[PDB]
Amino acid sequence: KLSFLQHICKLTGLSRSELLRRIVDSPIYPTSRVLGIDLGIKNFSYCFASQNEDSKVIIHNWSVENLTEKNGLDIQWTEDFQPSSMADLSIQLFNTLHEKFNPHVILMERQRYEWTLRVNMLESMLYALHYAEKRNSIEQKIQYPFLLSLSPKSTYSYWASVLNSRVQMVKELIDGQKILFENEEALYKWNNGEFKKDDMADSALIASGWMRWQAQLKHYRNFCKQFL
Amino acid sequence: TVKLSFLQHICKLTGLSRSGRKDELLRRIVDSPIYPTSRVLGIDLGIKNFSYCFASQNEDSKVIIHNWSVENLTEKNGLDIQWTEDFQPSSMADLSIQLFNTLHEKFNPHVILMERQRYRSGIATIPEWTLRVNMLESMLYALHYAEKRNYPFLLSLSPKSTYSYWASVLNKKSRVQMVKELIDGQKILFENEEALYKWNNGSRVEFKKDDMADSALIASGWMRWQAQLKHYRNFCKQFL
Repeated sequence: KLSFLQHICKLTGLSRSELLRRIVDSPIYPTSRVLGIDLGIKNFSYCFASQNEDSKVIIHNWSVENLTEKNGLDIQWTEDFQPSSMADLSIQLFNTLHEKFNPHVILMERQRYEWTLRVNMLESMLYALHYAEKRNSIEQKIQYPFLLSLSPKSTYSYWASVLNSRVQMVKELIDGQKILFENEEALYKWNNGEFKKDDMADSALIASGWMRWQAQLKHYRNFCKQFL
Repeated sequence: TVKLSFLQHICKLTGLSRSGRKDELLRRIVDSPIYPTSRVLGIDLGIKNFSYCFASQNEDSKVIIHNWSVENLTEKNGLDIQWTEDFQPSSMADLSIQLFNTLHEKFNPHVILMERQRYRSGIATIPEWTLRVNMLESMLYALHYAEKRNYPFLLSLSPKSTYSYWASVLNKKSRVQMVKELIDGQKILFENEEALYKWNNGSRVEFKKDDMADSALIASGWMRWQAQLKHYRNFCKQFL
């Protein structure tokens, strides 16, 4: 049924574009050491997590950082949006994320339309740094982390549909035991913590959502194969 | 008597900021960094009209053009860049990387001057153009500074400084006319006939001459600023 295949795409974050090819050919990405990122400069948000056997999300680190001041990432940068200055921030951030998390997968939402231009610059530089390394890893037959660019608010709209606010959905997933914590530190900051609790909810939704798509794909990838 | 207006004039003649106090301008001039004037690669950021001018400053303080061209990175071009139009973050990184390597291997510059090409409503919409050029610039910068840590100077210039400079020095006059004057006045010479040929012959097509003139004014304009600075730095110290 065409309608059925459309429902699968909506559940796996796939394009409702036949659909059998898109579903079956969907890359099987790693589900451990997943770094979900909601880009920002004074409010950089990331959620580092892994998917366990019970297909539950286990958060290792989760925080919102103001890259302009002292922060948990230890990035020392003076607010200056000139290209050369931004490149410095990009390199520091890029190096720090890998050095600190050694991710298998990096998730990032493309964003949409002066604060947008600044974030877009940071985003573009991170992409360039990443792809220069990915190319090198390909030619050397070395496995390198994946940087997946997700459509604007894709994971948000996905969760909003399965659960019918952002903070509310996250709390629900937490009380629903869909999201666990390896360290108390992350859970505490979520319960107390100055930084917007909304920015924190964004990175968790990105990671948990994407991981849900990979879990779902494992339910229909093989199933759909038989219809080819 | 060290008038403020005179210092502002010097700033315009050296491509420096004209804003500040009568003692800020002095320091700006005197403290302006010293950069090489040989193997200067001027780049006008654009995708379908990427323009560049590679030149060096002569002993006679004359600008010598080595390579000069305007390319459409979407079709077959002189930079030998095979790229399919796609403004997706991953596709742009691909273009930025080729453009980055191709410019370093082909010109091996001592200095790279970057400026955004002048917007034209015919090329694309404001949103699309803004995103495309901002992305290109951003990626090229990241690649440059990443490589650097692993060294050619990379400098962003304001179109205002470039144009403002030539307007006061030559004047009304179009960019093409300014360059034509510079050439006819022997202020800009050519190392090889190829470049000179593109300029004289290439007059057809969409704003080819205009785009080439743009990058030529960027490079030659900046090289002259550095020349004037070799004179004005010591001169301005007098008031310190």
